[PDB]
Amino acid sequence: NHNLHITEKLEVLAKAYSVQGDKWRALGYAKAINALKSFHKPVTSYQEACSIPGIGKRMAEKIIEILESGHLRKLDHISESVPVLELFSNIWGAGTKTAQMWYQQGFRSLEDIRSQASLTTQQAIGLKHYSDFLERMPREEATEIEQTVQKAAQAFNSGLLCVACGSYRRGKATCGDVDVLITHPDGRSHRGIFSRLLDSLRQEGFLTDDLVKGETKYLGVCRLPGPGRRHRRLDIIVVPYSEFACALLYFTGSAHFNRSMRALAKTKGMSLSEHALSTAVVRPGRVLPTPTEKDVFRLLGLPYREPAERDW
DNA sequence: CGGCAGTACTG
DNA sequence: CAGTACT
DNA sequence: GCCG
Ligand SMILES: [Mg+2]
Ligand SMILES: [Mg+2]
Ligand code: NA
Ligand code: NA
Ligand code: NA
Repeated sequence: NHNLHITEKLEVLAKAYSVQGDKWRALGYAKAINALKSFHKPVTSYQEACSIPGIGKRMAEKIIEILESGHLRKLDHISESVPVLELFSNIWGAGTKTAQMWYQQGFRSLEDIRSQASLTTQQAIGLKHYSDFLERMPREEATEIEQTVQKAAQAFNSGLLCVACGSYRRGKATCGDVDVLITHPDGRSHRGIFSRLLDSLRQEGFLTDDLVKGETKYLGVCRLPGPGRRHRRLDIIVVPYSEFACALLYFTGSAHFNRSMRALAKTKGMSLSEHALSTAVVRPGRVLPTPTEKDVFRLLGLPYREPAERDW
C-alpha cells in the first residue's frame, strides 16, 4: 500500500463512524480505503484523488489535508465515547445499539459490564472469551479444527464433504475463526445431521459453547485438546448439494467480494445468494444451474477468480 | 434522491 | 419486529 | 462517505 500515511488516518474515522452506528458513512470510508490501498502510486493531487473509484470531493479534500499538513484535524474531534463503544462492541453478540445503551447507562469498562450489565446468553459467552475472540489463529490450527469436524462428520456418513472456507480457503496465514461447509453428493443425507454431529463434537469436549443453533447454521465455540490452546469461534453450515457452489462461494468470501459480486448480479437483473444465482429477478425469478463456482462467474460475465484473489 | 448484499437467528 | 451476525 |  502506497498510501499508508493516508489510509491509517482514514481507518480511525471509519471505525469511529462504525461503532457510533453511522453505517453508510463508514461503508463509504471502508471502500475509499481499499481504493486507496490498491492504487499503485501515492496520491499526490486532489484531481488525482477524485480519479480513483470510491473517492469523492469530501474524501479527496481529506487526502489533501493529510499530504499538505501531515494530519487530519477531524481526528481531534472524535467523541471520547468511541474507545468505550469499541470496547463494548468487541463483545460477540453486542453491536452498536447495545454498546450505546451501555454507554448511556454509565458503563465504561468490561468490569462495569461484568458486574452490572444485563447480558444476553450470547453476550455472556462473548464476554467470557473476550480476549480469545479478538485473536487470529495460525492457519495450521484452523486445519486442525476443520479436520476435527470432518472426522466427526465422516464417522456418521463417510460420504459427507466438509471444507473450511472463509479466510482459510482464501489462503491467509492466520484466521479469525474457522468456517466449515458440509454437504453430501447424494443430495439427501445432509439432512438432520446437526443433532448427531454437534453432540459428537460436544461429547468429546471440543465444542464448549453454542451461540447460534439453526437448522442450517451453527455458530459456536471450540477448543482443541491439550495445553496451550485458546477457545476459537467455529461456524458450520450444512447445505443441500444442489446449492454447493453458491454456498461455497458465499462462505469463502471475502465479505466485500460477496457484496461486490451481488451488486454486479443485481445490475444485470440477477440475484446471488448462498442458495442460488437467479435470473429474471423482478424488483422471484428463475434459479440458474450452477454446478461449480466457475459457472457463477461465467453467468455473470466475469473471469473466474481463485479463492486467493477474492481477498478484498 | 436514495441505495449502499442477501440471508439466518434470537427473543 | 430490531439487533446482530456471517461471508 | 460514494455514486448512479
Ligand atoms: Mg472466518
Ligand atoms: Mg465465521
Ligand atoms: Na472517484
Ligand atoms: Na460485537
Ligand atoms: Na459503575
